[PDB]
Amino acid sequence: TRKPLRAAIIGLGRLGERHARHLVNKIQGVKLVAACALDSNQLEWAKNELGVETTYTNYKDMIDTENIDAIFIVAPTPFHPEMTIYAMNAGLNVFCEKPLGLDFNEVDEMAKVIKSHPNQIFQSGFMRRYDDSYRYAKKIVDNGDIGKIIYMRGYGIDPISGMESFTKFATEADSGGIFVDMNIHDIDLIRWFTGQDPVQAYGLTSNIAAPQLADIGEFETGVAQLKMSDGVIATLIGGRHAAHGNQVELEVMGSNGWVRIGEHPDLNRVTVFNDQGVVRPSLQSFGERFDTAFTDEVQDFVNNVIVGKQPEVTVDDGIKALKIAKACQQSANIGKLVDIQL
Amino acid sequence: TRKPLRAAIIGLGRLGERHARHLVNKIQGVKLVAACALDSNQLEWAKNELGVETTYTNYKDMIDTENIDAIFIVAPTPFHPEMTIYAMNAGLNVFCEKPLGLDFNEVDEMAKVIKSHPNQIFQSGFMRRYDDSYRYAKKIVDNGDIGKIIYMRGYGIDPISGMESFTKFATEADSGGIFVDMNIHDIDLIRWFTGQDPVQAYGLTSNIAAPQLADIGEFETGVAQLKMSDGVIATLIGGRHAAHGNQVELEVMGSNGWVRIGEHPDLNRVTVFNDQGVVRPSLQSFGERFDTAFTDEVQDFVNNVIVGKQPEVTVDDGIKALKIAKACQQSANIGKLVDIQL
Amino acid sequence: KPLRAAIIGLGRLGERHARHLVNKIQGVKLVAACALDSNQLEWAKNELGVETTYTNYKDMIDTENIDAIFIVAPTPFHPEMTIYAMNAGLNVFCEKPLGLDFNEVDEMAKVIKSHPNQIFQSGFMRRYDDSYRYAKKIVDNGDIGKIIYMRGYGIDPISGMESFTKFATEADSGGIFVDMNIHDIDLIRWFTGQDPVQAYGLTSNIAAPQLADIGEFETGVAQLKMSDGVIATLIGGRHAAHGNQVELEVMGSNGWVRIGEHPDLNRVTVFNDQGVVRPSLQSFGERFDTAFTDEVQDFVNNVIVGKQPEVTVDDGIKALKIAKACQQSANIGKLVDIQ
Amino acid sequence: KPLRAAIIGLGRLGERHARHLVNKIQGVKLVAACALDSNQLEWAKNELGVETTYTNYKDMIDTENIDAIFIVAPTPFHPEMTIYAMNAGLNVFCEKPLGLDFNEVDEMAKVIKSHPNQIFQSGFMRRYDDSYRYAKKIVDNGDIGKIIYMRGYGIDPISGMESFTKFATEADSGGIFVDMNIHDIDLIRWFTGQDPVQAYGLTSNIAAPQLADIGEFETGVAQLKMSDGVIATLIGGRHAAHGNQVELEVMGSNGWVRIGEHPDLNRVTVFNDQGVVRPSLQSFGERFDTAFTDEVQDFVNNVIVGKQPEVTVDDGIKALKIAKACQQSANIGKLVDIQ
Ligand SMILES: NC(=O)c1ccc[n+]([C@@H]2O[C@H](COP(=O)([O-])OP(=O)(O)OC[C@H]3O[C@@H](n4cnc5c(N)ncnc54)[C@H](O)[C@@H]3O)[C@@H](O)[C@H]2O)c1
Ligand SMILES: NC(=O)c1ccc[n+]([C@@H]2O[C@H](COP(=O)([O-])OP(=O)(O)OC[C@H]3O[C@@H](n4cnc5c(N)ncnc54)[C@H](O)[C@@H]3O)[C@@H](O)[C@H]2O)c1
Ligand SMILES: NC(=O)c1ccc[n+]([C@@H]2O[C@H](COP(=O)([O-])OP(=O)(O)OC[C@H]3O[C@@H](n4cnc5c(N)ncnc54)[C@H](O)[C@@H]3O)[C@@H](O)[C@H]2O)c1
Ligand SMILES: NC(=O)c1ccc[n+]([C@@H]2O[C@H](COP(=O)([O-])OP(=O)(O)OC[C@H]3O[C@@H](n4cnc5c(N)ncnc54)[C@H](O)[C@@H]3O)[C@@H](O)[C@H]2O)c1
Ligand SMILES: [Cl-]
Repeated sequence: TRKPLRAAIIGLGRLGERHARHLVNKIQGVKLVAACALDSNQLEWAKNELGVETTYTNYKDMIDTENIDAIFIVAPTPFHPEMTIYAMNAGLNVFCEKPLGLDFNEVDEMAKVIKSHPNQIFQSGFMRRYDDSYRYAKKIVDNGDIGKIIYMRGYGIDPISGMESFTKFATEADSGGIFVDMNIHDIDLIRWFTGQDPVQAYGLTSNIAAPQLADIGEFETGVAQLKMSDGVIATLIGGRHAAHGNQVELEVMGSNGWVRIGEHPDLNRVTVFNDQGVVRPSLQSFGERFDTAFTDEVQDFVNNVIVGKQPEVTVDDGIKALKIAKACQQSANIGKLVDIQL
Repeated sequence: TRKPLRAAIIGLGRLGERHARHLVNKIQGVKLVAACALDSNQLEWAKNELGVETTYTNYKDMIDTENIDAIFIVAPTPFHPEMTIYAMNAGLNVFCEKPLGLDFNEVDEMAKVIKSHPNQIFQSGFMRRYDDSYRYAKKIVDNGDIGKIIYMRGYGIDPISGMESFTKFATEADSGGIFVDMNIHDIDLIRWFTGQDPVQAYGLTSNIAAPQLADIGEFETGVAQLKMSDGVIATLIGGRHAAHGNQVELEVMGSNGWVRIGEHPDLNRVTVFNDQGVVRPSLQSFGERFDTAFTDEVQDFVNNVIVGKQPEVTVDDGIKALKIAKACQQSANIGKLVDIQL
Repeated sequence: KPLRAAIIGLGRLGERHARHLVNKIQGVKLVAACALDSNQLEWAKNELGVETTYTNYKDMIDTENIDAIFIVAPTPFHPEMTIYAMNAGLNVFCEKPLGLDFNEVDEMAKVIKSHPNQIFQSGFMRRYDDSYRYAKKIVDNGDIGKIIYMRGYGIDPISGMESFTKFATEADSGGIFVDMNIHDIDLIRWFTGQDPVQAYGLTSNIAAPQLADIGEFETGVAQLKMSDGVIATLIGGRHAAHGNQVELEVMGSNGWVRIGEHPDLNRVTVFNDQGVVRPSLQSFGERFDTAFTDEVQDFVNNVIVGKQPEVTVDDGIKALKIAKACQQSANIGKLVDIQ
Repeated sequence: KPLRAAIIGLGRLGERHARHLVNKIQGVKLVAACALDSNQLEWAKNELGVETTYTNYKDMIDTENIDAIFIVAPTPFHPEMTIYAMNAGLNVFCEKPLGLDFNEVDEMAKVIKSHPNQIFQSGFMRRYDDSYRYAKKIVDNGDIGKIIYMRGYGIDPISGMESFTKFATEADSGGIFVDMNIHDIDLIRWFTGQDPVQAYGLTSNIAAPQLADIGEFETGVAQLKMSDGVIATLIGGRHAAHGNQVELEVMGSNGWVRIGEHPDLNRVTVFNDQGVVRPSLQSFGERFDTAFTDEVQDFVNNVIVGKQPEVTVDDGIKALKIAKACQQSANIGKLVDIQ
């Protein structure tokens, strides 16, 4: 029927490889013709196992050489602004993973380049908005079935088994810290659910569970309490040392009923009875938890390019969530309350 | 204020010791004066730990020597009829544990002796009727909150840790088989909930989990299906080899809703997170599960003796439950459907 | 080179299968569609881009250039459609059950057996379900010891009653055991590696007394004796208030597993005046959607690679004979010995 | 030989303590009762068999032959009722909290210390609860590793709003943190062995704007920095739809425990048009009935043997200070340092 979109991908790591698989196997109206990474094994895997034509170690070279309509940026956070700016100037439609970046000026310039190319689609990586459970809860809230929102609590905690791959991820490039890396999703959800902005942050951090993270300037746990512009209160917890699995939980406490999303991170529909009692095995990664969400958001992006429609989640939503996460980290660093400026 | 009832107990085993503890510590308007057991150490325990005045190895000696208003028979099932008859004839009020007996001839004579002493209270031991949860579900059903009952499922499975204490219990005396020992409780519950009687039984037995039980003529598992007098269908499962704990479960499946009682045998209100996932520790015995019900039923008996009122659960209820149980056992042994007449 | 495929039937499950074929399945193109409904065919042509539509399935097989056919028409037509396609060289995916008439199913199996270069696959999708596979891996590893007892539930929500009544008046459903429990029967055989030797069936119409007029039963409860000493219970029903209950309990000598104990819709827990609430799934389609996609993908891959599926025609016959033995037991009011 | 006992207060909790004293507690006789309500006093004399009833507690103490007294009167009377009883050479069980005014509690604590032959026990019943003790056992054994974070919830159902509104118009509750989270603070102090050094509190009246008219807050949320690096959250509330939520999460370095994640009424699972439902507890009393019994039994035992309870007066004072810091933090819109 219609000519499929020609696409390229930067990054083939923890999330990169999942996006690449979906891009080849699951996404309609797209052909992944080029891949870029600094790891030679990942590039060989992209070529031989996935059937991607051309591989690159230089992303600028790829954009300069390849005939592509859209690009997927799944490289580390510090590279996001420069990679996006380069692709936007080349005339490309951009899907960039969260966060937008780390430096405020680098993000602002990125935002300026995006706004100057309105004919090109820019989409961020807040996948939890596409997840069926979060949507279902949002629909309940929008219906008035829990009254007015009083309080929201967000958990985002990786399991102990993920300490090796996170360390590599954080050693090789700045992640922005626990609040920026873990809590940013929850920050967007709170903004989405309430329609309000945080005006004050109290952040506390911890290395009790993993003291060796101090060596690389990381905190194992980040706990933040937020005050919103409308009176709603919030707690955010990011962590890396859960024993059961990947905990991703959102609690929305209303004036007339509550909802809890992902109270237990159940793997499947199987209840196990053993010498421990009654067990529910848990999901061990964010990727297995949000696999469908990752697929649906990317399909949405491809559809956005074809139709010529910008995503509901704006650049400003990415900036605001980043500034808030930074504020929580600032609060912990300085040991003071931080009034959020947006 | 008023003279307490003077009571005695026969048997201080798995259930006897719990009854004796409640009788000294929890039950009001009663004083445990004497105890009878064949175990010397159990009798010493009654004197030294509980403060019981006198001890006996012969129950007839105790009944003919002690000044008592009431007796508690927690001796093995075969001794129930002869102990009840002797105690009834001595003017005593009798609380006898379930079941009434094993031989239909012995139980008939026992029932006749109880009928001939209408001024003396007799009470069986179907404690589940006193349990808070079963009562709650019975109220739900009676209010019509599940519509009309169509199906019921009763599970009564001991944990693997109880295998040693059961073998002791079943080698020293005839327990009456798995359907009589385990499933009798659910039979009573089904009769209670429906107001109907079973007309047909299909029973099947298993020694897969423990083949050594055949050496004492016992079956590890007994599964029975029942046709009720007004349409209802029921399944009963008695077992002795669960890994998680003591499973005691009742499902009432209606035309406009269901209820499940004790779907999981949760020990307490603690949820555990470990390398297994999300865990709920389980109850390990019938005595821990039904501790309150055991207390409440004995208190009801004591009140019944004082006020001069026969309990709701009649002798007829015990006979029928025993008959239906033995019909399930017969069905399994003869490999045929058994039509029940009550 | 993608497979050229046709579909017969665009109903409750037919529309779902056709969607997957177009949107999710790799190595295939849905070239043609056949149904008796004009609206369903227009939906297939407009919304799914199906090139050609037919009311006559035989005319479709004889006109279209196709490699595979998906049979999602009513059960009675399964044998003759499978037979016609097999004799025309096609690869066949046929939905459960194989059929109702034992002779037609034997004739059906004969046509399958005489075309060994052609793939035939049935629709036991629960074997592809992530949860069932997980439990099957647990049992195989010896994590629950030996199986002693299994319990299978298949109960539809009240909302489906008015839908089912209209269908069961005009057509033969095969009965409550055949319709609601055949999946559970296959699962028991799969998990145990053994066959039922005896069956006790009971039926009920307490929840829907109006079904007695159309020779149907609202509830069927069956107790089964396995060849190795394992005991099973099957329940089929049509009057659950909470939603679609599909449950398997596998009781072992050293551990139990339960599959779909509660038919949880998603990961949202609700707190309201009723207490603490988990919303439930309302149809088999929503529950086993991924399974429906995976089995169909498996079939496509089987045709391409030229490999017959694990589940045989014999598996489909046996599960049907077992289900019918349960219905017979209830109807004659007697124990039925199975072989 | 039983201890002769009296009770002051027969309201929401007093009525419960009185019943346990008569029906369940061993080694104690409830001889006298004092309240400002005729109906309550008459209920004590008729349904419980209490000999003498009073409307003045001073008259009761000065007349009755008693060894112990239970103070379940309103909080403003706690300091003066304890001092009056301690001076009378009496063993005192006093409900939470010790008081609302720091000067009155300071004087109260000084009197308690000067009578060391008399037992003083407070009302932190959660330390007697089976579930909290089981979780405390896990934490102590090192079965969750090192504590990193803890979260305490105490939320009353909407049904309880009416009785609270009329009460808080009449008397000072001490604020949402003092009234709803004091148990949780003690629990955190008990589980960690550490003390908070800093508090950030925020309040809300979104659910009940009418409470701002009487200087009350419907919801309070606090974050606490503990002295050795542990982080904690406290939430008190009065507008839950499902029932009484009382929950404690202990997040560790190698495992977590959650106590009372759902406030389950019993062991019954309900299946209806809304899905799978667990009915919830509606009050703190029904949730902690056994805890109330066991602590009062422990007090009686303490008086018999002559052993002071593990929970000290400094525990009740510290917990109160911490809760007040949370309230103050919200009221002034600033962080509060705690010493
Ligand atoms: N949405 C989510 O829940 C989610 C989850 C995980 C990661 N992410 C984001 O996705 C991005 C990638 O995360 P990850 O975990 O896959 O990282 P990773 O460490 O696993 O992999 C990084 C990849 O980027 C490539 N790369 C690094 N520098 C490059 C360079 N300058 N030029 C070209 N390629 C380069 C590497 O070869 C590697 O394949 C991060 O920005 C992260 O914030 C989002
Ligand atoms: N209500 C229930 O849920 C329930 C549960 C378990 C047992 N029971 C019933 O309780 C009875 C005993 O149960 P148990 O598990 O404690 O058995 P047990 O073997 O543990 O204890 C039996 C006790 O009776 C004493 N005894 C045996 N023969 C005696 C004799 N002839 N004269 C005097 N004393 C004698 C023994 O010394 C022993 O202490 C059984 O009849 C059983 O059916 C009921
Ligand atoms: N795997 C499962 O759990 C499962 C679930 C539901 C149904 N099924 C099976 O799928 C089949 C269809 O089920 P359904 O619920 O979709 O039925 P349905 O009534 O909803 O749909 C039947 C479809 O077949 C078409 N059709 C009927 N007769 C035809 C004919 N002679 N020629 C061509 N087309 C014809 C109709 O137009 C209709 O579109 C049944 O055989 C059933 O056994 C399996
Ligand atoms: N342990 C807990 O979790 C918990 C829970 C609720 C209440 N409490 C505490 O218990 C105390 C009472 O609580 P409540 O809810 O039962 O109060 P309430 O209002 O329901 O009852 C007060 C009772 O005290 C009596 N009373 C009032 N003034 C008196 C006076 N000056 N002299 C003699 N009697 C007097 C009244 O007659 C009434 O019976 C409070 O101080 C409260 O802080 C503790
Ligand atoms: Cl938004």
